[PDB]
Amino acid sequence: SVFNKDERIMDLVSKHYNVELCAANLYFHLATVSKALGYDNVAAFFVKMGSDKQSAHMSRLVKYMMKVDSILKINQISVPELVSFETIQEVLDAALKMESKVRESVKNVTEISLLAKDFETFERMQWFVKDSIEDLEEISDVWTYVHSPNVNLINIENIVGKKL
Amino acid sequence: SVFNKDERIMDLVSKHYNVELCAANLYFHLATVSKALGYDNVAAFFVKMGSDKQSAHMSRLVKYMMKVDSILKINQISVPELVSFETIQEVLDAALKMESKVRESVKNVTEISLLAKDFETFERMQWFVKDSIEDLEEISDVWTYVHSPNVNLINIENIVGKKL
Amino acid sequence: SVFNKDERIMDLVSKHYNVELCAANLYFHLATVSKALGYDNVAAFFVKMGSDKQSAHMSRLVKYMMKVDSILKINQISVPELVSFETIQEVLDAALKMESKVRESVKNVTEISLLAKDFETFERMQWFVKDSIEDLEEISDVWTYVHSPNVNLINIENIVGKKL
Amino acid sequence: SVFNKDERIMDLVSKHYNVELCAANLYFHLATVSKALGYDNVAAFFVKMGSDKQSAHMSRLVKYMMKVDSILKINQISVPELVSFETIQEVLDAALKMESKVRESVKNVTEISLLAKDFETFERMQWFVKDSIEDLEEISDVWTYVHSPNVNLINIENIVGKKL
Amino acid sequence: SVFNKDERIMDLVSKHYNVELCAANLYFHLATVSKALGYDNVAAFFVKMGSDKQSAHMSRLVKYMMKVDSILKINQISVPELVSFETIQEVLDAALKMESKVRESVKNVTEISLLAKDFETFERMQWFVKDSIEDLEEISDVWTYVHSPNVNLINIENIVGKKL
Amino acid sequence: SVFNKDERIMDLVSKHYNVELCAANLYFHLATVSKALGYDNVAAFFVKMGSDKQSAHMSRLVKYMMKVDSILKINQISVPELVSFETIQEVLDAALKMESKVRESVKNVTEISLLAKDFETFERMQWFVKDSIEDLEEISDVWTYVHSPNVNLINIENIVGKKL
Amino acid sequence: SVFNKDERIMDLVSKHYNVELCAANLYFHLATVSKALGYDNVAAFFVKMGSDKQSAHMSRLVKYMMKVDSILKINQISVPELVSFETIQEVLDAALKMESKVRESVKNVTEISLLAKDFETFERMQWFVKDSIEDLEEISDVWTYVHSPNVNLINIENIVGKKL
Ligand SMILES: [Fe+3]
Ligand SMILES: [Fe+3]
Ligand SMILES: [Fe+3]
Ligand SMILES: [Fe+3]
Ligand SMILES: [Fe+3]
Ligand SMILES: [Fe+3]
Ligand SMILES: [Fe+3]
Ligand SMILES: [Fe+3]
Ligand SMILES: [Fe+3]
Ligand SMILES: [Fe+3]
Ligand SMILES: [Fe+3]
Ligand SMILES: [Fe+3]
Ligand SMILES: [Fe+3]
Ligand SMILES: [Fe+3]
Ligand SMILES: [Fe+3]
Ligand SMILES: [Fe+3]
Ligand SMILES: [Fe+3]
Ligand SMILES: [Fe+3]
Ligand SMILES: [Fe+3]
Ligand SMILES: [Fe+3]
Ligand SMILES: [Fe+3]
Ligand SMILES: [Fe+3]
Ligand SMILES: [Fe+3]
Ligand SMILES: [Fe+3]
Ligand SMILES: [Fe+3]
Ligand SMILES: [Fe+3]
Ligand SMILES: [Fe+3]
Ligand SMILES: [Fe+3]
Ligand SMILES: [Fe+3]
Ligand SMILES: [Fe+3]
Ligand SMILES: [Fe+3]
Ligand SMILES: [Fe+3]
Ligand SMILES: [Fe+3]
Ligand SMILES: [Fe+3]
Ligand SMILES: [Fe+3]
Ligand SMILES: [Fe+3]
Repeated sequence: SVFNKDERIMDLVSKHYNVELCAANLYFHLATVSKALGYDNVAAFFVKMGSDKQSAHMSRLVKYMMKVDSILKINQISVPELVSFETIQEVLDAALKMESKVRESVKNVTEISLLAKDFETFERMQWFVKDSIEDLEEISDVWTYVHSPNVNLINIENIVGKKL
Repeated sequence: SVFNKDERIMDLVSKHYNVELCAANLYFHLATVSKALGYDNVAAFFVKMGSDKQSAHMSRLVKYMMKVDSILKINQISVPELVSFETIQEVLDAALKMESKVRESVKNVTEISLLAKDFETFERMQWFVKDSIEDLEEISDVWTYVHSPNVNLINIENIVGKKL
Repeated sequence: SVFNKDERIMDLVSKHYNVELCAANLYFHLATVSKALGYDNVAAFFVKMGSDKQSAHMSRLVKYMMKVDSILKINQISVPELVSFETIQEVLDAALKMESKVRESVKNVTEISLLAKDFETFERMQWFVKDSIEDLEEISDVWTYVHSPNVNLINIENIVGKKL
Repeated sequence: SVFNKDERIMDLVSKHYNVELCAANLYFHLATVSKALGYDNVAAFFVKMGSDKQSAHMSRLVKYMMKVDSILKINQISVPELVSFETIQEVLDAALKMESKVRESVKNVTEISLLAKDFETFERMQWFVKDSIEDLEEISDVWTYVHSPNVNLINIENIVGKKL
Repeated sequence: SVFNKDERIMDLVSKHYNVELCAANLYFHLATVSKALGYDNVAAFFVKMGSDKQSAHMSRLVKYMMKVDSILKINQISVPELVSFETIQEVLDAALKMESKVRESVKNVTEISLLAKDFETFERMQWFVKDSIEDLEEISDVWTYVHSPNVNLINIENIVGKKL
Repeated sequence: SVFNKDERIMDLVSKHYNVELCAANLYFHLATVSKALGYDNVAAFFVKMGSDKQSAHMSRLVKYMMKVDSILKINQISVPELVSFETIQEVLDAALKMESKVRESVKNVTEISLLAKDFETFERMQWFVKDSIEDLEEISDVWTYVHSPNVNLINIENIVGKKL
Repeated sequence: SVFNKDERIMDLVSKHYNVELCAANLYFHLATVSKALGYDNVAAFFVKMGSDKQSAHMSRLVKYMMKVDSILKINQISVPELVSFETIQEVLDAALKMESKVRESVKNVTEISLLAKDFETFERMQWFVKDSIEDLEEISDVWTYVHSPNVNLINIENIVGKKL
């Protein structure tokens, strides 16, 4: 291809796609867990988060790879490691860990692409640098609500409903 | 200048500008503290209060000084004395003390300008006499919410969100 | 906090807020000086510049700090050192020196955040890199008008009026 | 309360509320007297005056007291002393005496709040200073109509109808 | 008058006006008490209730009396007996007692007017028979909220705010 | 009259009407002088200032006197002392002196009425306290343009045209 | 000036301005007298007449003088000779005499300008020839109303209200 992208950097872009999809996959799982625990609005929140990963993150990554004629590889990175959840607090713990890993993945691809003088990839990653902050803040806020002392299921449902 | 304003009264107007800016500066600080404590809506409330001090209070004061060809002096009065905050209750304590000082500043400039027969300054201060009541009520209401017995973070966030 | 920002970098962001506020404070002061020297449109220009620092620069900085749960500290950096002004030329000299320092501050935070691999702060500073050019150009253009040979007060007022 | 109002001044504000209510009570009474004497439009005029006391005067007073956390006390001041009326002239005599007392009450609260340096109450009373003129003029004008020489019931009804 | 209403029934209509005004007077008092206790929305609720008594109840009664050329007499019945309130529960106790007395007054005038074959007054009272149920339900609902076990000030304020 | 105004204060109101009319009369004179000196836009500026005195200042004064049943007396105060003008600078000197006198007259009525406890007149003068600043600023601005070093007729005409 | 108007004719134009202003001054005085005598609508009629002299008559005269570079001089002709009025009939007597004099002054300027072959001034006076008839008719009609046998204050007020 005339774009002659380095396969190391493109593999990192592909890996970050798998990390965003791993998050999406986890969030759709956590939506069903949250609902079964009685948290309809927390469940809808996770559906929104997973849908956003598809429509805003994964879509930008696959579109960028096509712009530079590079190949997206899906693999086992995309499948989240599932533990058992007994409380809505444990659900949010897992979501916070996942989104924090998305953010670290963004930072890694951003740093390495700049190191490698791949300014096209560095430029495409800037949207993700900014938006990873937003996504981590959203999950962090809901983690705060469910971990706050002396809150009840209705309190959690009510305030999370205001993020939909 | 043909307006021949007395420098004593104009210095008091300038000082009150610094007091409104001190409040703005404190509120933007308290916004970041509130957010770090987990209170996104209380943080937004403080951003609103500080922005209002800029757009409604400081703007009217500097416009008035220009109408009468007098000089605005910014100085150390504008920099708030920062203590450490560990709870959202301590944050609101500091906000209540600050706005109460704004209100006392308004009263001082109002009283002294009338004493000095500066009816132009007395007239300009009437907006501030009225609005200082509103601003103190707003901060007082949020102080009441966070100090009420047996409330939780979600309760506070929910009711403060209704003031945005 | 889950964002785990480098306090030394976030302190630089907080210091840059104080530099933008120091510019705003100087411009509101220079508005009243300009007006008292007979320059109503130059005064309105400085009101616009200070108001823009509030609504576009300081707002973005405090919003960013809240996104990453970091603390904004206002201090004496925000208070401009005021010299006396006898001419509108000296007024614009002071404004040009101030905005040049704003631009150097932006560059410093941008450079240090990049070197520290704080890509989130580097990304947020890009808006300031671009806008600092604009603000410096605006003040430099007025500096050029008031320092050109053989211009009169009406000349200056008329052309500055076109910038409003 | 953080507003720390002077109870003796706020009691005067509460008494002025009772005076406005005493006027409203008298006007609703005088509406029924006017109607029974054959004066449908004069009766409608008194309904308008009493309704205005409720919606514009009493509403502003209780809103102000709530702004400063002060207590409204209704007492026997609010109950007008009723004499018998045989003519529409006597009806308007009573209304003129009443509204004149409303205006004296406004003046008293305004004067005492200023002397006490309660600028917040002085500011709130300014609307009443202006509007008491209007209300007294309206009643005095109808007084003039019904007391003019050689006028008949139809004359009075027709011209008062134009005030509705 | 050609309407020849019996003075006994008209005195009862006049007395019921005083009872609705007594309720209005109490509710405006209770608005200031509620606000001073920290309940801004409960205070607004009482302002709404008192304003409704003026605009919907008292207005219909004075209009009816004028239709039948009868005289409205305001007296001491209109002045509520004020006790001291220390809690928002005691405030709602007093409101519930007052509205319950309004409803009993409606029933008395309705029953006696029918007994007396005053079908005009019986017909006019039908609006009040229906609406007294609504007003007692509204106050009863807020009484229920403030007396419910384990509620806090924010809970009360939040749910009462939904009735405004 | 039921208004029972102090004729000494009302005579001051009437005198201030004559001072505003004196200013209007001077400005219509100076419009014709400015025009004859070659300054079409300065002439239009004076027509605007004189018309403003009529429609905004004199109108409010005569309307206030009628509200309180008091008598407006026009006398020699209203006739400006005319001197010869050879330059547009002399024209603006006269206008600046005149509007300074208007502002001083406003302050005199305001201060004396307040001292006399004529709160109705003090209230009516507040609009004049505020607007006298605006009118003096307007005339002062044109004075500044015509007195600035090294300006020509076209410069003056162009910038004054922007005020129309 | 290139227009080279004759000073005696332009002095007569300026004198006619003073006559229209004398009428305006008288009418604003008579408005306050009319109001104090109990005639709200007659007072509003005089405000209308005086305002029309300002906006329609005086404005055209000063605009014409500026067109031909001539100078407007206000002098004691503009100050009406006031006598005491005890009745609304005496008020209208004075107004009718004043407007008759305006009409005679129009005729005088029109006549001498034609004699002098000042066709520019003759042309400008044609608007005044026509409109003086209208203004005299208006005042004459109100004179007729207040001087008609057996009319009362309400009669006068009602029909004059139709002219507003
Ligand atoms: Fe549900
Ligand atoms: Fe996202
Ligand atoms: Fe998102
Ligand atoms: Fe948060
Ligand atoms: Fe809840
Ligand atoms: Fe709760
Ligand atoms: Fe949030
Ligand atoms: Fe405010
Ligand atoms: Fe506010
Ligand atoms: Fe409150
Ligand atoms: Fe809640
Ligand atoms: Fe900018
Ligand atoms: Fe800019
Ligand atoms: Fe030159
Ligand atoms: Fe120019
Ligand atoms: Fe009113
Ligand atoms: Fe009114
Ligand atoms: Fe007759
Ligand atoms: Fe009639
Ligand atoms: Fe509230
Ligand atoms: Fe109701
Ligand atoms: Fe209702
Ligand atoms: Fe219920
Ligand atoms: Fe609980
Ligand atoms: Fe609870
Ligand atoms: Fe709640
Ligand atoms: Fe010209
Ligand atoms: Fe003006
Ligand atoms: Fe103006
Ligand atoms: Fe100026
Ligand atoms: Fe020019
Ligand atoms: Fe130009
Ligand atoms: Fe006319
Ligand atoms: Fe006319
Ligand atoms: Fe009539
Ligand atoms: Fe008649």
